[PDB]
Amino acid sequence: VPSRLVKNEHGSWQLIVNGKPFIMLAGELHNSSASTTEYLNSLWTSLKTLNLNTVLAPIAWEQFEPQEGIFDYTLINNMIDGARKNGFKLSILWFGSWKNGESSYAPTWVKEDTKRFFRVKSVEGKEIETISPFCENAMKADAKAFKTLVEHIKKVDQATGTVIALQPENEVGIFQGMDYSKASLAAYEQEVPQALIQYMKKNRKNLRKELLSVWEENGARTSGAWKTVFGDNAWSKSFYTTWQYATYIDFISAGAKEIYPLPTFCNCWLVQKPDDMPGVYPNGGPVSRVMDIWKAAAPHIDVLAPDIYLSDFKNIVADYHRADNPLLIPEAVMKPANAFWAFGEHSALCYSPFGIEDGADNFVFAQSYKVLNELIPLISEHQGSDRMIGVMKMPGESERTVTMGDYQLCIKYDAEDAYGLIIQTGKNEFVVAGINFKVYFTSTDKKKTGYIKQVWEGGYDTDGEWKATRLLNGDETYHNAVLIAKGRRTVWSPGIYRVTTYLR
Amino acid sequence: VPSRLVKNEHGSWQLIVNGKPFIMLAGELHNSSASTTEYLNSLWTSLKTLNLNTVLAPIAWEQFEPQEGIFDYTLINNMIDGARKNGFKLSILWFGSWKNGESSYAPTWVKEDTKRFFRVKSVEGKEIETISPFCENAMKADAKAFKTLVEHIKKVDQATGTVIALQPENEVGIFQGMDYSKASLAAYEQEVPQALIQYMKKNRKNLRKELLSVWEENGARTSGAWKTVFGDNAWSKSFYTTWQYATYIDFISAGAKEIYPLPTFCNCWLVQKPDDMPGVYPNGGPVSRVMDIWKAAAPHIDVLAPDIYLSDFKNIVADYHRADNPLLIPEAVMKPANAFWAFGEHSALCYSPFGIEDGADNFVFAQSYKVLNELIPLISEHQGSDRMIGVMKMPGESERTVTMGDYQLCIKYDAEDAYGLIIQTGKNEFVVAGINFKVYFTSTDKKKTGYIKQVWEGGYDTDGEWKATRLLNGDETYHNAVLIAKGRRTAVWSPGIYRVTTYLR
Amino acid sequence: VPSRLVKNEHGSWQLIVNGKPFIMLAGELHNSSASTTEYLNSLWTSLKTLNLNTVLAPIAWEQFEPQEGIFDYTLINNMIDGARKNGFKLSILWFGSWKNGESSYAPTWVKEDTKRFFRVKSVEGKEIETISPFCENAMKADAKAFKTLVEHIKKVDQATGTVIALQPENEVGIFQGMDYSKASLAAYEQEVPQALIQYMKKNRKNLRKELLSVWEENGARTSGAWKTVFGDNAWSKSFYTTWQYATYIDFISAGAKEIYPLPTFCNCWLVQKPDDMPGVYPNGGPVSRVMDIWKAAAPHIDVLAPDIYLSDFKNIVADYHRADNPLLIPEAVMKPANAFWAFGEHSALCYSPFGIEDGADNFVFAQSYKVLNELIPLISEHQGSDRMIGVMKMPGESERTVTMGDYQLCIKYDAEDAYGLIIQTGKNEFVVAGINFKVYFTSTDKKKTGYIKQVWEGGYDTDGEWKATRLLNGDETYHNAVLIAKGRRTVWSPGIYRVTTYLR
Amino acid sequence: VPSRLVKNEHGSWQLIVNGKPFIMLAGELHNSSASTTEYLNSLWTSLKTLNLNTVLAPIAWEQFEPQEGIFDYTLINNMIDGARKNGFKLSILWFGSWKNGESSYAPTWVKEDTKRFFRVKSVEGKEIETISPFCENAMKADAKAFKTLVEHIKKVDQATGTVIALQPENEVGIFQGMDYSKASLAAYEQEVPQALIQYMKKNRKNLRKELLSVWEENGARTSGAWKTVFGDNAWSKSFYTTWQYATYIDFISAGAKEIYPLPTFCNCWLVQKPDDMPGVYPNGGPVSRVMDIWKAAAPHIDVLAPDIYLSDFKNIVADYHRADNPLLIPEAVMKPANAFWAFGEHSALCYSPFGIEDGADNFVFAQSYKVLNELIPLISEHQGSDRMIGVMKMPGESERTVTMGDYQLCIKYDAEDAYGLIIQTGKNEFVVAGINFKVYFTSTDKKKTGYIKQVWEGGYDTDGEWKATRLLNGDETYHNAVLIAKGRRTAVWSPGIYRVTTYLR
Ligand SMILES: CO[C@@H]1O[C@H](CO)[C@H](O)[C@H](O)[C@H]1O
Ligand SMILES: CO[C@@H]1O[C@H](CO)[C@H](O)[C@H](O)[C@H]1O
Repeated sequence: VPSRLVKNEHGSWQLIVNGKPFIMLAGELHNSSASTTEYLNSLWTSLKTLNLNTVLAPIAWEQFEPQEGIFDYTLINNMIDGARKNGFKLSILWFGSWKNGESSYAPTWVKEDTKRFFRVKSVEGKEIETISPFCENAMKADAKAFKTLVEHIKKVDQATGTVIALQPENEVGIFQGMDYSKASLAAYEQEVPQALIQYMKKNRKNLRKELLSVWEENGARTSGAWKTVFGDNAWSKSFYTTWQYATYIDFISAGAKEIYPLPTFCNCWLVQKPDDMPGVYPNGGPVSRVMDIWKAAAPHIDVLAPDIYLSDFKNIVADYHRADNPLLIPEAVMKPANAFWAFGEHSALCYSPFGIEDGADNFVFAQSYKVLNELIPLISEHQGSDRMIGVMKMPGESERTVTMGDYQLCIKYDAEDAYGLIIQTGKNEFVVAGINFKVYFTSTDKKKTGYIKQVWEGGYDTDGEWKATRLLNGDETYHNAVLIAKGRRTVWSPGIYRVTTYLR
Repeated sequence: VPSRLVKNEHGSWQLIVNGKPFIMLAGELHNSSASTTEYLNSLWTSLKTLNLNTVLAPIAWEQFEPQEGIFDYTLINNMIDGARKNGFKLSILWFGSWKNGESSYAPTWVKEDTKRFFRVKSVEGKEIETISPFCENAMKADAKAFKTLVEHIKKVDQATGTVIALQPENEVGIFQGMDYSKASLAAYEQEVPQALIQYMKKNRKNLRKELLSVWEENGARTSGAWKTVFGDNAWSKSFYTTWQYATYIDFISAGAKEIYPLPTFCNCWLVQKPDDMPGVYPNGGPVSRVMDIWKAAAPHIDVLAPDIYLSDFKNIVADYHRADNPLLIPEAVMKPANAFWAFGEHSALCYSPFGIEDGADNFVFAQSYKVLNELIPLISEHQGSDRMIGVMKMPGESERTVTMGDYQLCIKYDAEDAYGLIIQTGKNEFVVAGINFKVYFTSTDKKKTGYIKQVWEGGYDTDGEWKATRLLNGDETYHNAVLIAKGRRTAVWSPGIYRVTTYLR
Repeated sequence: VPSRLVKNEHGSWQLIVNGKPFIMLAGELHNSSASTTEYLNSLWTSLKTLNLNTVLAPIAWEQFEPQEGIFDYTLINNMIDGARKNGFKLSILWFGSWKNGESSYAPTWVKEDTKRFFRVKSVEGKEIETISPFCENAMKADAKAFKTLVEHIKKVDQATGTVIALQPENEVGIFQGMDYSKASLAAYEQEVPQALIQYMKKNRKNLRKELLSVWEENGARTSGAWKTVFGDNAWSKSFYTTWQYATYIDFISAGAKEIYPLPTFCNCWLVQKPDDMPGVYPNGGPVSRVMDIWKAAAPHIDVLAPDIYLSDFKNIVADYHRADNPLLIPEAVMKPANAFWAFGEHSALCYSPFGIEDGADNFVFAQSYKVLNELIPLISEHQGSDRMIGVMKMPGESERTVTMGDYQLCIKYDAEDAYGLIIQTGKNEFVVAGINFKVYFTSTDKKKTGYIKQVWEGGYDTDGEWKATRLLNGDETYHNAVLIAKGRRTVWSPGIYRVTTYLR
Repeated sequence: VPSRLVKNEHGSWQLIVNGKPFIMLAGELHNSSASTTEYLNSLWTSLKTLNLNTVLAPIAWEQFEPQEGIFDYTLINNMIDGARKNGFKLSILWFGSWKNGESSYAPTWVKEDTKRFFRVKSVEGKEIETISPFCENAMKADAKAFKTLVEHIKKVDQATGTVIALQPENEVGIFQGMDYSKASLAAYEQEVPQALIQYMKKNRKNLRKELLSVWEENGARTSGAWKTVFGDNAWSKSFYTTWQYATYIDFISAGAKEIYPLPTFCNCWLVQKPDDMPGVYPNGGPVSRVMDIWKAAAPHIDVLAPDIYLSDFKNIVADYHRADNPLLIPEAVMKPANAFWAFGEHSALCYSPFGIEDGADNFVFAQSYKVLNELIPLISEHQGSDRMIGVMKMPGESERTVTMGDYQLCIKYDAEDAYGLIIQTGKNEFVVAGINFKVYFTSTDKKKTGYIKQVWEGGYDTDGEWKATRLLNGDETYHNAVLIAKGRRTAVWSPGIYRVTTYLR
């Protein structure tokens, strides 16, 4: 296959594409934006101005399988064609059974057969516009459509590998404590799957404290029905709902993996506020609180990916990034600092603003992606090392201090909007990328004096070669007292600086 | 003739032009804008940017017959020529005896002979710059010129049918309780015409209350003079005055109908405020109050057409639209909402901003006519049906609910400027056009659940074929919970067209 | 001669240029703008945008005769060349002995010899930078150079007639009660010239009150010395000073008139405020108060021309326009209303904003001159008749009524900037030009009703033929209740309207 | 050599370049702007828009000698090439041992050997990022590199003379009362050099009060150690530190002078506030207070050059301009007034805004340089004479009166931004350049009346010939009552040039 996840020396998962480490400098289209060839083709030139390397775009089951057994390849065909013509990779979004909790993208022949494909019921007994995750018939229909899609992708793309990742469904779950369908209620009375029990026992010291505390509160039992093992409460309800989602979607993914395995991720509508109970957000989705349940249930799903529109970016990304879960953000705000923090601090696979086609005039973002592209080789090389960090000022922070081998780095912010990344490339050498901050280098060991030796501003050409534009000294470095990450000038955007240091 | 009104199966009057249903997406020029070939010709390109299909433009008697029996075809010729070259149909306004009550467009030779063509007199006795509607000499001279104009149009236009309608005179009436000319004072004493009596008897249940009440108050008599049948008051004065105008102009139209019958309408300066008495507005004009009088008196006038510049649009158009009177608005404000309301709610024949050449920079208006043009086939097919409605928010309204077959539609407004139309094209299919509203779809039968099935955005190509630009879903329909008529986007927004399918479960 | 003043049938003086009535739609250059060929030549395209037919431009003695007996024809020749090439007539301003009272344009060799060309002396005995009008040497040297200039103009322009008028000196006079030079003091003691006395006797009825009153206060004597005849005061001082200036300058003009007679005018710095005594303004210059002295002393000067920069435009022009003195305004503000008033109300020969080259972006002014040009034939034909008026609103006015044959015209203003002119061209026909006013037509005879019959908007083409652009009616004339002079549209400027009227 | 300092008849030092007097209408690049060929080459077109005749740009030892004995001529070669292609002369800044006090441009191989190239030590005893001026190894290595640079310049530029001046180091000195290195402390105990005693003896009447008063307070001794001759205090510490810097840098210049002598200047960071003690500003630098020490110690340095960023411009330039020290300003604000004052009042060799490449859209400054270029021959001819003054208004001044032979010039300002220069070219002739002032000419001798005779506005063509654009008179001169220096117009305004003839009567 031409896209794969491989763990490196530092234990970081890396995307390897056409043989090389690859980071998704991405954007996701608006939902409806891949729904005709003409609309989508109107967007490519805009997207190129933002220096994307990857576009996240949906295929909708309703359009792909408009009658059961009849498949329409027009949209996937034209999407791959356009991506190729414009220099983009694709992550394909599969709007099948569920998109933002609901089943609005299910085919007309699925919506109209509520007997074959039964709906979630509310606590009031109302059927809603959401297929039950307890509907086996819907699992199989969706699984067959998705497998057919991926078979086709293999058939037209196995060599070029334009398509580098798959997202089955979109923000799954219910806005309810549980499904009140008959199958849902019976499933709630069933034995906890041993797969979950075994996973927990094994990974206890590492479990989410949301799972652990409920399990332990009820005696950390290794058998029994859901209400025995996890109590009769909102949490046991969320846990068997999430199991069911993860199990249904795993089946969908397995069918594809069997024929053409690509990096596969499921995305979540975040727990918006800390007190929110399951059902305020989609109950069933891969939010961090149930990461363990998803991992135990869905081994054919590679990454649980947060959709981040909230300002608390640093805490959110640390919450979702685990040793078994690389940071992959398929939906975010169009804020360059977020990208630098994800890639630099957490070795992210993907950063993707939602509704990217709308932000074509965002020069600073475009230039930021340009700088990140220059740095992909160096970022890739240091993924997972303690020699790479992000830089992003949040309100009310004034400075950050870190150790890097022989040196202490004191990062001070010159504006609210200050961001970048720092890589130690050598005992006495650093690459600093970004804008509106300064870095002071001193000696860890206080029996020595550490100082900047020399600073060059530059960038990497299309060959990947470093080309210095200036040797920054004098006013530009306060006589080598400090690195000033002023940025590249046209308006200001992130710059790249090579700093050599010395001890004496 | 290449233009005619035909009633369809729902009872609605349609304009058939060159053998196809036609709706006037119109504009009327300022009054003096067709007075030379050069000035008119300077406007065509401006008008084209507005996506007009029809231009309303005057021929003035003073220019058409500058000396008695001498006719100048220069202006009508070049008007037709320009419309053809720029893709417009024409409705011709005839500024003859009267324009805005007065006779400023009568030929020099008519103005100068106050013996042959006597004037209205005021209550203090002064002759005003208005030819009396009791002056038979004026009626015949006007009729002969109008007839001469229409013969010419036939002669140069019978095969092409650039000209699709005629408006004899413009906003007729006097700013007086009555004319005080000796001939007027005599007329008022005369017997009420049996045509009026018989009309009232036969059409009683549909009569205006302003006429029925006065008739009824004076004993609903079936003979007698004006003052006997209608009392001695301002209303009987308005009635015999209105009868007079309708009679005079009917003759002018009939001469034209005899040789080249075109759809013909007369237009009114509205009763401007609800208490206004005849004379505050032109007394004699076809305001809704005297609609039955005009109908009884002028069978050669097809349509009485309101000139709407007031903000109370919905009430006004509902007042003028009757079984026997299609909605045709030759003068209006340049407001896209108004057009959508007239065409969608009332199946109108015409919507026409006055002074249209001034609005060439109104992109939202332009794109509104663009969308309406795409919809003419569909509008025309649903005229008079309960399966077509307008949408237009007015201040202080928040939402409208209607039933369409198996579905309830709740229309909710997302801004003050919200307008469009809705057409049910199938048991489970709707076309919704417009901007700044939302439509919630539910089952009429409470035992079932109705939902949106699928939503497409698009438009009709030049071949008249539907082309979807998107399948709107997810964010764009709140996951099929609602239709969002956000509009077509250039940001600036103008009306969009959405095809919505629904289902029951 | 290609230019001459000729009294028409109504007693109005007209300029006949190349055998046709001509009206100067003029502007005057800044003082230093014709001092080189290059600087003047840079202006002509600007001037053309303003639709001038005439430029007022100086020739400076200092440059024309830089050494005595040596004449430099460069500036005059290039000026005429440029005018011809750009479609302009010229009125030549002679900056000789005096310009704004002073002698700053006298040649170096005149300035440097205060023995030969003695200066004015102040009451304190200081010699000022003004040559004395009692210095005959200066008079003869000025006259000789001026004659040399006009002779040259004849030799290069007699057939073409680019030059249509001359202005000897500029705003002459002293900022003193009298000149205190020896010659001035002796001149004051002398007998009143018999030419003055006889002028006053013959024209007594029509004399300026300012001259009559002083004469009559002292016995209306027909002989005696200046202080005998006019008493010992500021006025007698002003009179003999004014007599001196007009005599000196009459000699200069006479020399030119002898070989090549052109319409000749002297311009004044106005009495700025009503109380102002002679010498607050240049004492000697042709202000209206001393118009009779100038007329008596200077028959070779055709017109006395006010320079009008003050806002009391209408009273000022009325004060200068007399039966023996056509209105000619060589210096003014760039206000189109003033032009329309001068030409329409007072049959003026010339309207000329000062510093015209500054005004090249004045669209409204330029279009005003376009309209006046279209109107020149019609204006010409009605000069001095009671069938032509101007229209100009001043603050605090709002309507003018006038009678014209059978009709009363009520002119009502729709804005503060309201101006134009009205010509009755027939018993029942009028041409109205202008902007921001309305005209109501009624019958003078109350037994009749007068009304507008028909209105056309239009203009005159380059052949002088009327071309209508619209028949205005309906909204555009309130159904013939009124003529609306709305203007030509692009921003609005004066329009031209033909109105027929009728009586019933 | 194609660039030389030479004293004229009025005792003024002039720069003679390619046989002709030359004034630097200059600008200095940002520090890092000459660090690659690509970055510098991106600037030339911009620099041309400002009408510079000279660029000040650095060469950095760290790049010129990247390893000891290995020399990289890329940057100097490219700089000379670009200067030639764009019509500029160069003054080369040597960022060697010190730049703004510190050793940040010293080679990596100098930085890393603190044994061979020992550092300044603080009073606390810390070694700082500054090479001690008491380090002979450092002096020798800097000297060797500097000579290599200049030998190369000779080798590629001896005929053309693009390079017209040299600045060794940049704003040298320590932010300390003294260096606490062992060498420094022991040099403080040494005998005052006789070269300094002798200078102070010979030049006593012309000494800086700052040096003289301290010498005299300790008994004006002609022998002893620093603390003997100058006391034990901050000043004797400043004196010997300054001696050391000037001595070190003189050695550096001498090596260049011996193979290819060019006008050489050292620049100083100014005493920023009058109370400031040595060390607040760089202690060692050629500030005016220690001008005598620098002259005595460094005969191979031609000029001491102030870097002027402060608003008190007139006082500062007067402070630095002495008979033995022409005014040369390598670093200044981009203010045209400062240029006119420097060149006009003080016959300056050079005016140079710092960060010049940032200033490319400064039209008025570009036009001022255009006018100064036009005037260079006339400025050159009157350098040092009392027939040439500058004009510059400072806040809270309103007029300046000067005597010029037979006339008195009253200069009155019409705006806050009023500047230029005045030359008497003849007994009765002046050239006035500038903007926003007026000049009144009267007679010195009150028994005569002096007046303007004629005024011409104009300029000098590419051949150096005067061409009048106007004879100014009437309103333009208030009838020759005054010269109005209105400026050249474009309305945006910049300096004009006016020729005024006067006369006495
Ligand atoms: C309507 O979109 C959804 O909004 C939610 C908050 O209400 C979350 O942000 C989800 O990620 C997003 O897909
Ligand atoms: C002056 O125009 C007229 O104005 C009236 C109100 O005054 C009505 O609006 C008429 O319809 C309109 O034609």
